[PDB]
Amino acid sequence: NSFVGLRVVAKWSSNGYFYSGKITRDVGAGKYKLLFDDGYECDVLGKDILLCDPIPLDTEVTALSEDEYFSAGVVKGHRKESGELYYSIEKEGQRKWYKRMAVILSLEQGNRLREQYGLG
Amino acid sequence: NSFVGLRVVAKWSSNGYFYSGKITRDVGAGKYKLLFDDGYECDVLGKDILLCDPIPLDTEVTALSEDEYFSAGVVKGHRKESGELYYSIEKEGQRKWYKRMAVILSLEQGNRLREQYGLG
Repeated sequence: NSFVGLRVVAKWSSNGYFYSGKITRDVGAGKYKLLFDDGYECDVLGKDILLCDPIPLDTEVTALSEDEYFSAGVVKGHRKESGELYYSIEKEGQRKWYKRMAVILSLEQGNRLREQYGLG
Repeated sequence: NSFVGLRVVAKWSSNGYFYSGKITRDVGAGKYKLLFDDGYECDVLGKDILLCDPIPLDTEVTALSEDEYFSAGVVKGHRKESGELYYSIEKEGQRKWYKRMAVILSLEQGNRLREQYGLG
């Protein structure tokens, strides 16, 4: 049954990147209302919504530092603690932990996952 | 395209448990030849094949000790090292690492995943 309440990684149209969020409504004809984890909402096409929670091991992602830098990295681990998700991301042979909200996908990285994980 | 070469967790008919393996052939009409990671093969119905690599965070699984004991546990982490998969499994509040081949699903545990992950 129905996609509502599912955690996903969904495209944000203005910038092309995919962000963690939840489907809150099936708006019809292939469209879905999304509440991103930052609290932004919008309608998103099913084809721009990736059914991956968590983002997959061995995936190239975009990691966010606290001073607003970013970089690519490869997911090498997932960890649950106190109900929260953490990613282990490798960059130049070094692994570092990131919170769920510090990991996003560029247009190119999300697009890679569409055939396996998209709701298109 | 085609399911061949996909890593999966598939039911072994005699005992009801699901084991790690790969689809090697589409035998037709919903059936698939499987090469389990131990090297056993058989044909398996798509409905008894779970498209999860790895087995999902927060899933109840069956963990295998080296002296042939087993127990239930909950997946709390995934880790890649040197190309290999490792699970962190929690039992009574304690976490322990297991190799891929030391983690299976009982009939009840695999059956839980069928709606989300089955090829039925």
